[PDB]
Formats: sequence, structure tokens, C-alpha cells
Amino acid sequence: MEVHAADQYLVAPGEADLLEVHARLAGTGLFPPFPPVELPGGVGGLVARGGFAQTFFFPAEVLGLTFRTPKGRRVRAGGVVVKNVQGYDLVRLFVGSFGLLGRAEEVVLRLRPGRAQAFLRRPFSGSFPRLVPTPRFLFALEDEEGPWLYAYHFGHPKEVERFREAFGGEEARPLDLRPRFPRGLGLGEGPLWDLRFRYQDGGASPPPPPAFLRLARVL
Amino acid sequence: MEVHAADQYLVAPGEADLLEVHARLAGTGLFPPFPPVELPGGVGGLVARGGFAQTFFFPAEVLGLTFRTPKGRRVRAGGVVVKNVQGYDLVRLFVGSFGLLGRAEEVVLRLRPGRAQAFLRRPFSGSFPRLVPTPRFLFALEDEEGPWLYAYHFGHPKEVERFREAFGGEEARPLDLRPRFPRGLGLGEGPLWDLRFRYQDGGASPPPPPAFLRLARVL
Repeated sequence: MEVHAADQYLVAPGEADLLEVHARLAGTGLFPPFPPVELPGGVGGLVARGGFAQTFFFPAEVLGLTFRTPKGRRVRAGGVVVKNVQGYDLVRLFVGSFGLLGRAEEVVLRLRPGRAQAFLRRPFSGSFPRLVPTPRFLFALEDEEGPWLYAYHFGHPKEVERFREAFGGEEARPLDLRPRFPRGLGLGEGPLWDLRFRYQDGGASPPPPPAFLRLARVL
Repeated sequence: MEVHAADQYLVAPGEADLLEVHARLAGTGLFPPFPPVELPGGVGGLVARGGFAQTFFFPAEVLGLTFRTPKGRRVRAGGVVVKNVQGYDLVRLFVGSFGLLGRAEEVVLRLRPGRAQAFLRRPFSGSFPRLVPTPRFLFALEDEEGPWLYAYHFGHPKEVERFREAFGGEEARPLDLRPRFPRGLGLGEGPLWDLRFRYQDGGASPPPPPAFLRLARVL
């Protein structure tokens, strides 16, 4: 993969692992649009699902991508160094398409700056709290010891310190949840959930609207 | 149109004029995702072009929309909570499609709160400046006198005040540019331009990528 530190963006293969990306950004002061949590599908799958644990609008963090349609056609979308007169949003079309349009072979993601970072966890209480400052990522996970509210944030040491003081809990190390979703990260009443979905091992993919089913046949 | 003040969103027919939306919201403390400038096509046209004068990601400000395809079908997309399981972004697909996918019959836009606003202009220097704080909208327009840099911002009274301080210039009133673009707001070497396009009366529409031409045939 390619880390464009100065321009704050990353170029990586769809098959790149989420922790693989975090490992590569170690000490760079740059952060990807996802927490230190490994999930089935890697970067490509994450993009296809429209992100994980975000408290922000994820699609805008995807600057470009190249995907392979279920028919074998290569489609390039967006870009950084080269781009057409814009419009015709092929990037957002793919983001959140859950694999219906094929798999991402390459993804270009925006990276955000941060002098400090904190990945914390604390006992869950039913609903997601409104923290201040709002962490960039928030999600719940049941560890069999009860639910756990996880939060990941980065930015100025002052905002992060502020985050720690508002959240409390304990420091958490990078998680690898692939072992708990062997049949795939689908949707359902599973042990993991964020502001958008509740995930379940082998759960079904969300139902696409008629229009999407139609366009997917000709892409 | 229907103003859902408490939920901070607006439902408007595609033909609603940009200035009628502003008049409808004047005094509500809520602002639409466009400045006080009338442009050919109304809100539907604005959405089709992917926004006007924004310094932010415009597509995210569009929560839903209903369009009639060239073949006659009508497809309802998005809809803040309750549409489908957040995925398959038909909304962003339409935003910035320039009419290629059909006409917007209805648009659902997010409204942003603000206790103060400022619409100002100053002689354009030849390139867009990096302002601090950065205004929500910025564009350049030529008049008999010459090119003018226009900026529109809203939000916290102290934020807007600081903007007025850094930007300088003079107070500007709502503009109606339909008379200057009677043949439509297309692309070209015209008298109006923002961070994404340079507009021209009766100008051409941007060229769609192959993938877009393909799915346009269906849906």
C-alpha cells in the first residue's frame, strides 16, 4: 500500500487488513477512517459495508477506488492525482453497496491528523451515550462478561486527554473479531453493533432497492 | 414545501426556487445547503448539479430524493431513518448526475442551525483564498465592474462575527442569476464559478464516465 503522508491519504488493495493498515500508519501521526479492529473482508469489505463504528459521514472519506464488477469489468471511480470534471459519483455508488457491485481491488482513503490517540472500553449501559468531545468511533461488543462500549479517538493531545476524562474506562488493545464472524460479518442480533447496524455471524446482507438491483446487472 | 423544523430537514418539490426556500426559512434559525442565490433549475437542478458554491461535501446534506427516470419510472431514495437498512446509496448516485438519470421531483435536505449569518463580497484577486474560519459557501461572479468574490456563512454569532472580520469586503444582498443564464446553467467560460465548476449560459453538461452511461439505460 502507499502512504501519502504529506497529502494525508492512503492507497491500498481491497484485500489489505484493517490492522495491517493501522500497523503501517504507526508513528506517522495519520489515522484511517476506521478503528483498530479487524473485521472480515479487510479494507475492501469495510468500504463495501459503508464503514464500521463511525460517528461521522464515512463515504466522504473514500476518495477513490477501483472495483471489479460481478461480470469481470474493471471500474475506476474518483481519484486524487487525476480526476475528470467531477459529478457522476461512482465512489459513493460503491460505498455501502455490500458486494452487490463486485469487490474493490484498490481503495483510496483520506487520512486524518492526530498528535494523540486513545482506544478505550467500559461497561455498556444499553444505549450509546452522547460524549463530549464526540469520539471518531464508537461501538458495542459483548465479551460474554457483559456488553462493552468501545470508543476510539484521535487528534490534539488536549482533545484526547479531554476524551479520556469524559469516557473513563480502560485502555484497550487492537481487536481481531474475525474469529467471531467465521461465516461473515452480516446483519442480525449479534454481539456487535454501531450507530448503523447490529452485526451477526452469517447474517444476511441488507436488501437492495429495486433500482440498485437493476443497475448492478449492467455495470 | 414542508419544513420539518424540529427534525431539521426540508421536503421540497424539485421545482422549488432557491430563494423561495430561503424566504420560507428566513427567521427560523435553520439554513439550507445553498447560499441566497437563485440559479436555473430550482432545488432539483441544484441537487442534480451536486450543489453550488459549497466548501464542504454537499452530497451528505441531501437526505433523500425522488426522481423520474428518462424511461418513466419513479424511484424514491434515502429518507432520514426508514428507507431500508442504510446501504445502496441511490441518493448520492443521483446527486451530481446532471439530469442524466432523470429529473428530481422531490428533494429532502438537511437544514443546519444558525443564530447569525453573513453574505459578503469583495474584489476577486484571481484565485480563491484559504479563509479562516472557512465560510460554508464561496464563489466568484463577474459584473460590469469586474470579478467579485462572494462568501456566505452562518452559525454561532461569534463565528460569523470573526468571519466578517477576516473576509472584510462589503455586505451583499440575495442574487437572482436566472436572467444571466436563460439557456440554463451549464459548464463553460462564463461569468460565474465556484470551487468545482465554471458556469456558462447554455453550456454543456459534463461528460459521464462509461459506468454511468451504462446504468443510465436501466433503472
